[PDB]
Amino acid sequence: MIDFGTIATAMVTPFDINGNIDFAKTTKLVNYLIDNGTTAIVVGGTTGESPTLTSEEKVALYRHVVSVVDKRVPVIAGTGSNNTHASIDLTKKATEVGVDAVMLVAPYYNKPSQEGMYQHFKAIAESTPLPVMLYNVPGRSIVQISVDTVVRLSEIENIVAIKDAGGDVLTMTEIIEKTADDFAVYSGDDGLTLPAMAVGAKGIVSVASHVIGNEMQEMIAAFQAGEFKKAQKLHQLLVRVTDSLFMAPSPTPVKTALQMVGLDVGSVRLPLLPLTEEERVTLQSVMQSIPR
Amino acid sequence: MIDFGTIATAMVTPFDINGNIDFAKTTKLVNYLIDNGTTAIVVGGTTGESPTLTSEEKVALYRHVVSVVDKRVPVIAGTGSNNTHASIDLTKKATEVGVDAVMLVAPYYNKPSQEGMYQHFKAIAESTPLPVMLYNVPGRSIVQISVDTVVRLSEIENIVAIKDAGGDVLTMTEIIEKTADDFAVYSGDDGLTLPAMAVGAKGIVSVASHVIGNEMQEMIAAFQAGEFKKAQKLHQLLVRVTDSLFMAPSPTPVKTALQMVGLDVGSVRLPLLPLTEEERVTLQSVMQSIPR
Amino acid sequence: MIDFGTIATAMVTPFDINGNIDFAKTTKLVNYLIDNGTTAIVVGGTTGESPTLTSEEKVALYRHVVSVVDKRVPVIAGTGSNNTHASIDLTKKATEVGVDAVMLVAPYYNKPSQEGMYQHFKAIAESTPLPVMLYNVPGRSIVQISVDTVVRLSEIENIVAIKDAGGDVLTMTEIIEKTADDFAVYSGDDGLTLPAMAVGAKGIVSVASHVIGNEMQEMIAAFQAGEFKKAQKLHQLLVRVTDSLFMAPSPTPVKTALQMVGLDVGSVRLPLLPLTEEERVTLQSVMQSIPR
Amino acid sequence: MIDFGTIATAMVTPFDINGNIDFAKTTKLVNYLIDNGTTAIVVGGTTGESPTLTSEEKVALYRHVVSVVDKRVPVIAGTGSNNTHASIDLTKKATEVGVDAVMLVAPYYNKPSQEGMYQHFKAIAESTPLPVMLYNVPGRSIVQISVDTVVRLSEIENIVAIKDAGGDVLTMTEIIEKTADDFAVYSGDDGLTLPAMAVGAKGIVSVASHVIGNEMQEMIAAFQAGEFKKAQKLHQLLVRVTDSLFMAPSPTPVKTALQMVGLDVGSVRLPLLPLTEEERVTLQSVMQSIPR
Ligand code: NA
Ligand code: NA
Ligand code: NA
Ligand code: NA
Repeated sequence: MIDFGTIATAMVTPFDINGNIDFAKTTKLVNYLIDNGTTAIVVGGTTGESPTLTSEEKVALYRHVVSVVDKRVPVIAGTGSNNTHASIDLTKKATEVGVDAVMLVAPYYNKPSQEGMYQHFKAIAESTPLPVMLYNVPGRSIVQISVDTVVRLSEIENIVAIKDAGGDVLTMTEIIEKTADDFAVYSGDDGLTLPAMAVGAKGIVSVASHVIGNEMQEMIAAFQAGEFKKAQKLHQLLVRVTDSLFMAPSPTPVKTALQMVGLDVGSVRLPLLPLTEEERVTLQSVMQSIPR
Repeated sequence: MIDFGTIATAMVTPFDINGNIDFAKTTKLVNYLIDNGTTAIVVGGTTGESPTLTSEEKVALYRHVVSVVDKRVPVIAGTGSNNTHASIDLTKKATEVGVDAVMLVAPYYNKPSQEGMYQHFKAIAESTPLPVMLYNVPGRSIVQISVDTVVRLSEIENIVAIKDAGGDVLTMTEIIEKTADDFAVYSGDDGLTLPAMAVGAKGIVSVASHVIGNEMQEMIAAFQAGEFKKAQKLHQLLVRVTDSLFMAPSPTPVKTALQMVGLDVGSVRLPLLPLTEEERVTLQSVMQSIPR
Repeated sequence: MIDFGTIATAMVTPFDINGNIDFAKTTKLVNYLIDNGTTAIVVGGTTGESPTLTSEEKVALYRHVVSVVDKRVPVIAGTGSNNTHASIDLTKKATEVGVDAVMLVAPYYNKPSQEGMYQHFKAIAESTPLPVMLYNVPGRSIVQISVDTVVRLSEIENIVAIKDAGGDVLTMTEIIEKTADDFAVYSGDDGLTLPAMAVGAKGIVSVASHVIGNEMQEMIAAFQAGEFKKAQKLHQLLVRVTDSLFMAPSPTPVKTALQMVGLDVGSVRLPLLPLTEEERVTLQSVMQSIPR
Repeated sequence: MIDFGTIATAMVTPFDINGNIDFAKTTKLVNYLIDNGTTAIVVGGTTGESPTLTSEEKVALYRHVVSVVDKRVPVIAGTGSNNTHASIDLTKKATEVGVDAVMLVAPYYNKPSQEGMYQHFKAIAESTPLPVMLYNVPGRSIVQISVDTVVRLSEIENIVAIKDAGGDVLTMTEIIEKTADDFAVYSGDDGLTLPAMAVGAKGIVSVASHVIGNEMQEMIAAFQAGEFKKAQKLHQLLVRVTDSLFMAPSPTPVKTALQMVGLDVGSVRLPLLPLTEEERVTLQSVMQSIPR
């Protein structure tokens, strides 16, 4: 059974001055994340700006990350969209370039039923030997993958995990209870890392780990040890930092926070925009508040 | 400038048994629409399953419809997605196959800010000489194009209309008030046609016009002639039929309805699914209730 | 069948400098309403601060408004609360002081089921021979009285109307269709007056009629005569004025607006507060924008 | 500093066959709760059907529970309503019958602003020497007590705690952090007990402790010890039992569940209704699945 560990990081896609994928900065960010508590890398997720990458950018980004990671941590490619056939296609291409797993988002915009989503995820899972991580995100796709739906899908052999960004640790709980023990439930919301884990989540698919990966690993280890007060103080920092990373449409704030800590990964592609001066000042304060 | 009339139809995209575009059936549907109360055709919109069409299928569909329509009513291509650069490229290709305008949805899934959407729509609008219709649809894209953003964009000369599927005639009211008279505000919810026109909407971008376009046309004319009891009875029919067309994810029910009235336009692409038998029966009862 | 006409006003309750009911200002306000387009007066509704009136004060206010009105318009007492047996006692007491109807709100806070509300409204309506108006207001009670529950209740002989503050003219449409012709449907949202009447609503239970009741009447008459452009201009005034009356918890803004136009009805009881200076300045500007 | 312990229970109010307060059953319920993990009793809260009790009934219920409890655990009287003046009055009466604290709900139905709530809670807190627990319940009152409002109120000497039934452990986190260490933050949702305590909540104000208080106590002792396997297992039980308790308007399900475990506390007052035979069967099956 593939193990993504306790912190999968949904990596940003570094862009150069022309907005193209900056491959050399990508290498640098990949090694930095692996050195700072990242235990698996989700490439070309929401946070990697999957909406504005082309299919061929995605494939090349996947290829390059696989090569740089060199099997040090699992590489999960965000291949699902709201088009089942295009999702199968991009999943085949990801597999061909050696990724370890695919992450498949709930179809956004076209609002499929539970049965539609069942068939969509079933057909994408069936097209690859790779492990599949479902990605529940009603705050962007509107629909939710219902508990019953996730459970039906978990019975498929290569559907092994869910990244639940639904904000609800009680639906998480119910998924944990109703699926086999080898079905890994991850939080998809940084601030819920600690409470999700309290109820049995395996960990977090993270954005905040770009800047506080080590603190998050410390938090998690403290909690598992029963060191509640130490875990709570770090949870407080996690929640505060997470809030500042979503003051504006993600991933611009985290791309900006990274620039502020010495790791320039470029800007973002339209329709996302650079932070304003005032947004930047607000963010820099929060960044400057992190214990060094 | 351009006049879309009172009923723009968001045409379905007819598919054959294998999901391929059925261009001969598209011909029959276009002519059917134009002779049943449609005054402008929106090709490749949400209802046309734009999410599951490739960019190449979109242009081919735009070209076919332009050619069949033969200038009898305006052809509006659904070229916008949540990717600004891609939207520019598709918009250019639609302009070169001779569409009369483009429609641009609020970017879904990536949750841009008001300023981000301002820049997205301006960039697309400045890439074409064609008239542009904005498409506000928070029930699919989550974000709303705020009134102030709409008004800002309406000051751009080739941004000429909005399809407001926000379900709120008070925001449509405020848009009407705050924009110049040459900016046309359309309802994007069939059931709200009558109350939207009551507050000064130009008309409806319709789904139900695929099966009750003539009743809709009579409704609008009754209203405008001060025949309120007649307008109200047609409105009740319009509301009832629209409800039944949204009992499963659109446009499966309208494609099924079309088949029930002799115009078989095939089925839908994953992640959408055909109606179940139980669903088919409930829909057939509603169709049989339409006064013939 | 009792008739409330086109504009029932949810009258504010004038308070003196100590927060007590001001009987002289109540008289003055009633006479003012009747001369300024109000066809029926809802006394002790939400806008009358029913939550902070004692039971004895409500009945005293009913009694006073009845004597002042002297059968010139129907008097509807807001007797319903979230406690069915208290609502029965208060309804009987209102019946004894000679009101013409009672209005019964969907129970707030305790979240009853559809069947609980059915029984709640049934038992109160049986406690009196007077006409009963239901009041649907999900943005205060959370629950909504479903269409089917409204229909079931409309078959009760003395349940004759509904004030529908659900903000949705399509559910109003559906209530209109499914209930008998002698069941009157009112918008409970001023800005929706015109679009609700477009779909067959009887009129508005209004707040804005305290300051623009004459314009409201002209709008309704313009509309009914098919003078659409005139209706629309006044509709725009209605919406703009209504919005300013809801920028702070109601009814403080409408009480302040009344003071501004020379009819001082005092302030509000805790937990409501007077407008801040900045709020006042902003409301004063909208009030100065009403054409005189 | 008053200490409500980890499980405050919002006690149901036992009624006799006539709907009147059953004082003998209240005694039995109180002694049962105290012997089954309850560390503080909230009397006449939501679950105690505060909306259907008269002011006289509440005071008699408060006085009786005070006598029975006999200082064994703190007695918290649910004296706040949406009327500040009435709340001051009832708070004074509860203080006189010897309760240890009062719980003040966010005003429902009238939708006060943050400053309005601030003045409301401040004026009630000033009127009593007793400790005050705030109660945030936006799922019943619609408005939320903002984090900044709670922080301001926590600075008042006798405002010492909040029952946060907001469903969001991230706002709880922020309240914990921004308030002093002697301000206790309780969850008001049973299913969130563990995740809320993981982030720093002192405990739960519970409904399910009526029928699984011993299991919740065990779950909490396991969690505080750091035995997450036993805690997660009792957490699953708690989530499932809680869900079965809110399948119809509360407290009818927990009153029925009580009867099922042999402590009949009668039925509920309109607008609430007994469970159907069907609901009773479904509930009974969940009650049967609790390891005995
Ligand atoms: Na499991
Ligand atoms: Na305009
Ligand atoms: Na009717
Ligand atoms: Na604190």
